[PDB]
Amino acid sequence: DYCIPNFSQTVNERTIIDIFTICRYRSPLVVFCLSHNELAKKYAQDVSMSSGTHVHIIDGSVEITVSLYRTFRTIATQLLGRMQIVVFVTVDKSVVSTQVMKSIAWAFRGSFVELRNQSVDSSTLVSKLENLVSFAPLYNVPKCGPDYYGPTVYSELLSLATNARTHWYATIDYSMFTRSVLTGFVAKYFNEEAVPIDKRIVSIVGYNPPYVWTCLRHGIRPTYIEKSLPNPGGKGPFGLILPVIHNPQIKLLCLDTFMLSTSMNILYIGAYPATHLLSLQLNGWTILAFDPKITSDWTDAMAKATGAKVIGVSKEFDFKSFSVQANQLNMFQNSKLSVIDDTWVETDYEKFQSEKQAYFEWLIDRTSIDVRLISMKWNRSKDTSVSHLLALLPQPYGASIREMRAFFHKKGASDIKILAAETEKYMDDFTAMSVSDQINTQKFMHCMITTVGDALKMDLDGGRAVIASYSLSNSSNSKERVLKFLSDANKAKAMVVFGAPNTHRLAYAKKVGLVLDSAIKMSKDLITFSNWRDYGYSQSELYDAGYVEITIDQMVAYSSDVYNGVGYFANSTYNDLFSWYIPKWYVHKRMLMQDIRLSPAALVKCFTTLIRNICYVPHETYYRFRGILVDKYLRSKNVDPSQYSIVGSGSKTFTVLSHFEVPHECGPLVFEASTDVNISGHLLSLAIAAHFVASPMILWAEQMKYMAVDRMLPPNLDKSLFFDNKVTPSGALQRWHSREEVLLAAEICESYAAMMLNNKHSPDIIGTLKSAINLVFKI
Amino acid sequence: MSNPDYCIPNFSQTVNERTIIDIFTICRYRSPLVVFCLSHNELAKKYAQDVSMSSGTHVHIIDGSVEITVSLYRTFRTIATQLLGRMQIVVFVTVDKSVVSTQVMKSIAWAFRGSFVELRNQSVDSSTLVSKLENLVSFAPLYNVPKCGPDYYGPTVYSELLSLATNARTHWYATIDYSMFTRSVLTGFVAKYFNEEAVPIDKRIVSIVGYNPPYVWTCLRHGIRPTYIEKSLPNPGGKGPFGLILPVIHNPQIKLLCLDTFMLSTSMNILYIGAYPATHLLSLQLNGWTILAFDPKITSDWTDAMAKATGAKVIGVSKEFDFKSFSVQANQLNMFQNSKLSVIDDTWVETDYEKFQSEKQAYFEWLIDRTSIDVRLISMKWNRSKDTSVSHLLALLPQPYGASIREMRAFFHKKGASDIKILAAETEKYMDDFTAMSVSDQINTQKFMHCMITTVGDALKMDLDGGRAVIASYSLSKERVLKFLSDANKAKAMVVFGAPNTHRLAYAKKVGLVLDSAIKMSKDLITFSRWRDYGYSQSELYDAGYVEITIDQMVAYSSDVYNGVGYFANSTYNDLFSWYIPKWYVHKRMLMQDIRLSPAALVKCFTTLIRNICYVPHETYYRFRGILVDKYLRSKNVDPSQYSIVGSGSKTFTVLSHFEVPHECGPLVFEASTDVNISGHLLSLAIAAHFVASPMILWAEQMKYMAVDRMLPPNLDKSLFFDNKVTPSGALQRWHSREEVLLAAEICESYAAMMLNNKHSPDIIGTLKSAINLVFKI
Repeated sequence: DYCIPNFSQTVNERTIIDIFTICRYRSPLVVFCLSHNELAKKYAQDVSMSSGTHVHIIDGSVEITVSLYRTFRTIATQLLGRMQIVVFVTVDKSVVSTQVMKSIAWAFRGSFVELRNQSVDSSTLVSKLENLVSFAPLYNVPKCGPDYYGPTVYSELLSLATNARTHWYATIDYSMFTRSVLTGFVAKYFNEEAVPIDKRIVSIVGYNPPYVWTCLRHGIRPTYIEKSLPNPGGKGPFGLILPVIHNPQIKLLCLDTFMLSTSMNILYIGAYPATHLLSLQLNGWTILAFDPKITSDWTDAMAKATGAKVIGVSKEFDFKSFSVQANQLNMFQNSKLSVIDDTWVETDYEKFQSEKQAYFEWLIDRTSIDVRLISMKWNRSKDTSVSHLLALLPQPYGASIREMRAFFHKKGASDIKILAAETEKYMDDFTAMSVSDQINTQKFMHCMITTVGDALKMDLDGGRAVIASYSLSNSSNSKERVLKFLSDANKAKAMVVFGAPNTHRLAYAKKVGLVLDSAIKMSKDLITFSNWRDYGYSQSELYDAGYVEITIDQMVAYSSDVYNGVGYFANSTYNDLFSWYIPKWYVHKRMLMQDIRLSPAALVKCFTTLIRNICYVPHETYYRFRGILVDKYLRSKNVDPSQYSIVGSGSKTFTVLSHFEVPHECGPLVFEASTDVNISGHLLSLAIAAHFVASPMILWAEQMKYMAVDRMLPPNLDKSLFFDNKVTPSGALQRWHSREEVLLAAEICESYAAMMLNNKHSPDIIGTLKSAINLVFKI
Repeated sequence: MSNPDYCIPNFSQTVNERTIIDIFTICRYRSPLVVFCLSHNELAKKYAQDVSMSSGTHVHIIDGSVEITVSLYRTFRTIATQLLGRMQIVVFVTVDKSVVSTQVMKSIAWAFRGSFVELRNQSVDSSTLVSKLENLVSFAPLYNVPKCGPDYYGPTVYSELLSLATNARTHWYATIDYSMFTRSVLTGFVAKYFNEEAVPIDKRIVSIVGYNPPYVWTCLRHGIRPTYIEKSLPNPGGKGPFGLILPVIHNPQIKLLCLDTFMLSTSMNILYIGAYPATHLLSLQLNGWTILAFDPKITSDWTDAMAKATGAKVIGVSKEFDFKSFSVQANQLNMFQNSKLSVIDDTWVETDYEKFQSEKQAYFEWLIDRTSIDVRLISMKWNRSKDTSVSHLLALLPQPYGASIREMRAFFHKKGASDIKILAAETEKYMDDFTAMSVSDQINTQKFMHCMITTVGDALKMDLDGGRAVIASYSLSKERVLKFLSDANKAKAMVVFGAPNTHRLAYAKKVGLVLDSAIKMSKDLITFSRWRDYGYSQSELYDAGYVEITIDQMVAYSSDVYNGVGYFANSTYNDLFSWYIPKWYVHKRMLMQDIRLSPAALVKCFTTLIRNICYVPHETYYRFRGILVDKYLRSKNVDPSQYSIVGSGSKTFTVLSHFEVPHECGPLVFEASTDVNISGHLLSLAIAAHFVASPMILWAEQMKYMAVDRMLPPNLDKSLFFDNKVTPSGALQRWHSREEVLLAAEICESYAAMMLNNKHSPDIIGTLKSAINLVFKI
């Protein structure tokens, strides 16, 4: 057509595919804190000159709030540029705290490195700096999380031996990150609501093994809810006696996180060193730990890292004293207790186990202590009767070890004979299985923290925390039934976190040709994932049921100061097809004040900037287009053109010359003479972003409703978290927009999307967002 | 680890034919840079923050906190990797002109395909300075100053982008505008060549092979004179000896530029009567011309100003011309004895108009037959209501940029008709025809004016002695062209050659970018939409003694004499063409690689884009290079125990014992206990040559020169060498051995296959490889 701006020739369905593809790269940021400005300048220069990385240094020559505003307003526009961004922070922790800088980093989907306590020649500091240059545009610190345990090994990218290649499972890794963030969000909910620690229990709807680890990394305990529990096939009252069949410390973590979910109080026999426990948060736990190798230092180090109360005893455990007053067990009078016995001996092992067995058969029946679970290593060459045996299981990461695990329980079999030949044949079979099938037997231990019941009918009193997705959204539950349950959950002030495929995003991705019918099919909202049937849900359906979408980014930034999960490296198209939702009562209670963790900053400009770059849209021209879209809408509503003057700038869409009104189902929009109207630009931008990734739009709209007037900043928040919004002399968050300015934006949203994407937008996506906005502003 | 789909780096899932299409598309955006010089650093920081925060533009400030050479090195090594990022980049320069001069900074800017703004020494409140600064924010990611050129005159009007009246849109004709930019650059290159060769001003004449109207303007903008060469002349169909009496049928200055640029082609000496104001002439370079200007409106300031701006020697006389005094010692025509002279007459009259014209025309009939002055051509306005006979007149022509005027133009000449009567009813019927036509066909009347500076003949037969300058493409049989080019290089002539690049075009067709409906090709014979021509390759031209140079390089090399137009968008169509200059000039003047002659604006940006897409870490990239050399040495049956692969940025491998690799430019010889670091820039230039014209041949010749340290040329600002290592002696440090270069050429095909997931072009690599082997011929 030979004109600019040009959407007609630059945006087609293949451009849209490429935008989807670019969305896998939307987390380019590293935030790197250190105390040595000349060191920062050197590695800034080295990485930008060698790899093109965009580098910023917040060094304190500008006031911290203005530096953050300038730096991250710029970065917000560049997140779809497919170039790494590194912000070095060299001001002292007194100028901007670790927790604040971490919150900002994760709100922008970045990696976070805090090394400001290091001296200039720290070998760790120099190493992490040199890693910037070596790996750019990648970096080996995860985004939005301290740790990572998937198959990607960055050192393998440097080795000729390994062909300078490594593993990359974006979808699987982002799904683990998501489980982690959802757990971290519940932990942040518990902490904000001041829930007592023994009540920090979350119900996982549908069995989902990684949550045991993520929960215990956050100091909460999981329980699984299953409709029907299959019988494992083995012996005993629950069929767990011989049922039918990359953390380096995962063998210890598998058992210990499970065992830690059964009781706030633990007898740990053979505990030294228990290094894997140092990564967990165990505030509210008490650990009585027996080992001769234990020292006073190991005790204090263990309580300092985990927050648990640790009683460290430098003795062998006394298996011959059948007293509740022996082995210091006194502390657990009138309490719950579980017992992790890790002990073993290389000689007379069969005898040692017999005496332990007799002891545990006694211990599980105490009346002054409510003993929940006891685990013991089992390796027996003879036939042996056992009482109170609930389970006899293989070790899921035991590999080819010949050892089983026995679990004692009040509700076990009263008596059973364990034939050594059957166990030996069982271990023959188990050790002969692939590593995966071995690992997937952890489902046998998790049976013991699974409840049977219909999640739709569960008791939601007392602020109960629940995490639910497929087991609620699958075809077997009607949408009508799920939405009533959710509406009732929000009514009860429960915390059911709900996730589901987003109907209109998925239909869009198929429409432009990204997703093939071979991979995923849908009929209306009924979805068939290839390699099960699911119901998609939309934002307006859920808002009517009292639920507000929140992004994974927002959840982890919100949870940043309690978060202890994993991060991620790549974004994933498949995960982006899903949306997550939290109850409106919690949003109104705690999220109407938009600090950076709760803001759409990392989505509100990067798609617009990408499209302006592609389509040759100058900065001012963009605002002229917005004026022109408002002009066309006002004419379509038969407003006399003499009543308004289109300006089309960034601060003035139009000026009102004489009073007029536009009819609208959320109360007539009213424009008074001699006023300037500045419609809400961020609504238009979020409606574009909502075509490609999960959207913070509904949460943003609720904050926009709240922000018709100045609002005092919350007292207990660091005010630097509000850097991205204007604050008044009086110290209040300054008003944003009138309801007229928001709803007018909602009214032209469809025309704006048609403009920006060359009429290849999704009318259905815009429509569901418009409905939700209209309900937000309902009169 | 078997499925590469779940491994990084990853080329198998990330690079398909559609990825290749998108790289072609991104090349249209490969000129993001603005260089803005101003003397006020807080002002620069304000607009840096504003453009960065609002549009994401990447901003640098060179403020003199760091030494200028290191600052240029840090800023432009960074920028070089980012040129395909599709985000605007702005370098603010606030040091003084004595730290980095205007001409140097302009050279660097244009080498990186940037716009250049010089506004240092303007006051902090200058309205022009503020306006241009505000334009950065308003227009980002676009900018309204052209790239690689001060001026622009095409359909794009940036102010229309801010107008609700104009729907906030404007015209965008990338190919047409980039073709005009290219004509302008080629002219500028020839003007730079004349200056470096110290050609006498009056010999600064270029032959344009094939009629090409815009070159008259571009040549006069650069103080050089055009002549066209055509195989055949269609008969003008008019009266007079040559048929030029009545032939058959966005510069605001264009009406006056049209005649005056032509007239300035005929003679280094001009008598201009009725000259005031002559504003349009201030845009020309006229050094070596002489202008005797007669007008009562002329003052002392006007003469001083015209000489300042054009460089011409200007003698302005505040009288009316004495048209009645038929003496060469009258109107100061004294100064023109034994000289060539043309006359431009703009004097009109409202009363006694025909009477005034017969007064002049009887003076020009006397002047045109002189003998102590060589009078070449005289132009005057023609508007006669009754019949006049006239002597010594070659052409009576209409004004091509005459919209609907009644007046015409008459040109006197020695070889014009001796006597001819001009009847009023003929010319009245003629002008009614002229007024009737569209303006598009009206302006094309230029062809009759341009006949007077056209010679007929076979361009391949032309006399090439004397360093003769020629611009030649389409109007220039493949074997015959290459022989003539070969002979032109042997003769040390300056024939500048351009042609479609066979293998780039074939690649663009094969991945699906350009359709068989727009451009067809059979081997190297191309059918455009209809006309046909041959594609040429870089090895074919090197064999004929010619070296590819890019348009970017030509304009940066010529920056200190350039006075042409810039551009805004790059163009896929134009990028299908390559331009070439004779090897003798390359060896004489281009073997020392300052930034203007460097591949810096293409050697990194494609590699970086691919590494971002394909998840290739910086150090992993050098490991891949080591692996590629490992695979190559084994396929040559070199025993692995003779070398040890390192694969870092500075050591590809270590030689354990002496070995040799057979090579047509070799053997390649490797001595025990030495480190080998192959040329990385050869590999990345080979990728870049898939998509745009290539500096690879010029680079290779410079690389051959750089096997040892080389002292910098003394007449050049040393800051132009910022991008390469310079010794404390003041020498350009050596780069690579011939082994390290040729090893890279040897693995180049496997490198392209790796980076592009086997969707590269073996023929592009092959023609580059063959040309490099010829550069390094033993």
